[PDB]
Amino acid sequence: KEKLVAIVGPTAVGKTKTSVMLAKRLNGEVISGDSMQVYRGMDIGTAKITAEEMDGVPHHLIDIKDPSESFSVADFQDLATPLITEIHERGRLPFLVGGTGLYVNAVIHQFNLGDIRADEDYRHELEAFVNSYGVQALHDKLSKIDPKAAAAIHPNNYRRVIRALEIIKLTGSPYNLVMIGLTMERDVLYDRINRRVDQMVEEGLIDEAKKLYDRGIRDCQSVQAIGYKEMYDYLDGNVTLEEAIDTLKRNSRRYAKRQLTWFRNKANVTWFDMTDVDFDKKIMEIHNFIAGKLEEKSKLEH
Amino acid sequence: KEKLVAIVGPTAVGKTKTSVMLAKRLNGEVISGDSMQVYRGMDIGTAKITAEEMDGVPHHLIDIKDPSESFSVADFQDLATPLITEIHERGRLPFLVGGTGLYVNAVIHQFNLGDIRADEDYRHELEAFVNSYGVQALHDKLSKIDPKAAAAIHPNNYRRVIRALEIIKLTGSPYNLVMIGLTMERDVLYDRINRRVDQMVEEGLIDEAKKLYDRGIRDCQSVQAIGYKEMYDYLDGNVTLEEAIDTLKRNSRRYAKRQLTWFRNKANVTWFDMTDVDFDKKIMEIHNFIAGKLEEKSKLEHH
Repeated sequence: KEKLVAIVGPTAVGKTKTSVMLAKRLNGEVISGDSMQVYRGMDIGTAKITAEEMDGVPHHLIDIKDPSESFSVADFQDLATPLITEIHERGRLPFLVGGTGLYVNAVIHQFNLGDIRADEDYRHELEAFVNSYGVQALHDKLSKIDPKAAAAIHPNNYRRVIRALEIIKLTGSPYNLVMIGLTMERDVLYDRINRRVDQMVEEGLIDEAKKLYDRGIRDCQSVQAIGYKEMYDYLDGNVTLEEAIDTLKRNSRRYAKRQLTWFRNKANVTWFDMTDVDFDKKIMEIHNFIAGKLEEKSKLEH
Repeated sequence: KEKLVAIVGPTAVGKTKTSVMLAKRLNGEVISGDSMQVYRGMDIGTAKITAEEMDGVPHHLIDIKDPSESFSVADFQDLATPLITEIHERGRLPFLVGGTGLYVNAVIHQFNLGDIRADEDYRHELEAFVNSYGVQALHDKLSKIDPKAAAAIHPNNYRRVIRALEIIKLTGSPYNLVMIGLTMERDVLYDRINRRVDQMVEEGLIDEAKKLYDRGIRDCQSVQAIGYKEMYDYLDGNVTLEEAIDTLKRNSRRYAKRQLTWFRNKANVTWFDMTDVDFDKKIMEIHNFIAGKLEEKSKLEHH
């Protein structure tokens, strides 16, 4: 069993710092689970971790996609899974940090994510069927398990029937995981979120959004993110600059509240309240818990 | 457009002879449309055409697949379509003879025959949706498109809800062709079909089945054919020999009646009655009609 630590939680709770400090005394590398951190050229609107924040700790899945490309949960899982092994090959401890429920669960649970495709074998026996019988017999076979659907297509249209049948056919954690969550009192988290927005505006979020806008990026996953869409409406002349800023802040607060509720609903997640800035004591408490659970799970497995 | 002559009709109506005679005075080649003719070693049970019956006319798609292999309509189409072009490259007229409606229609219509897969983008769209909005919102989405399935899945099971929405989203002639059909009076056709069966028994059908049976062939396309399956029940000891022969004859007649119904239902099929009539006179009538229609369609196309 491969050991994996996951750090989840809303935005602005100190998920980056606690992760770099834990990876330092635990000899680990970080796998980014934030789907927005993958787009290069977009550093401000996405609050991208700086090389100075990594402080030696190697991070992966950052700046690997162009703002015009998409990055689905399947893409994430295909890259992340191999990484966990490659990091272990180095003798380091893999750290999965941040991300939405979809991307995180896809890795910790190793879901299928395979495409929904028909089985060519079944199509063959369906063709052999109409070959031996007729287009009426096949159609009846459809009415014997779905009269409504069959009463919708023409019994002579054996082409659709075979499809309706092939579709009607489709119808009917492995890792040594340790997952912790970082919370914080409501009012405090929101103030840091609003100030986060002012910072982006101060650093030049508007320019960053105009660059993308000018290059013709529109209706893409990158630009639809809850930190670029507000600036786009402004550039479109649909809202005032102050309205967009107020909307961005609100959307970020709504988003953080939604991310907490989600992970708070996840079982097997040990929460830590970061309301107090006493890092030295908390990080030491978190490392002890993580280091311990990994070891007792390893022993139990052995 | 590329020219293509199709000769369709049930079994025992003289589809072979009339086709080789037509191809002689029309400088053509024959493409076998009978899926069973592809399996080598199965000559009797499939009433395979002999080199002598071909009488010089070249035939394709005969004896190209081992009885253990499968041969779908798609396989046939990928082999016939290119062949029609290769026959035209030689300056000959391609003839699609016999076969079941499935194989002939797929060729004369160039059906896509493409697989069915769920667009990876729509799935991406749903995941983004479930993350941008409640998990029950994604549930309400499906509930408005199919409340029955919705009420059948807990809203917290977004994975199963995404699956339902993807499945739902799934369900949301180039040739200058002349098609002729050969028919015959009911009673006459049936008797010729029964005698065809006895002929097979006389030539060695049973032995032919025993060889495929003995080599271990079972539950394959080849052996599931309406002329080898009856013998297999006998060989399995589920039915008496006389019962198999009687059942084979019946299934053979039932299958002819179905083949006729299918083609009779195809528009643009000019029929000809072969009921114990004068051959020399019929073939001459059929050639005139075929040769003429091909030319008037060609002229019309020149416009």
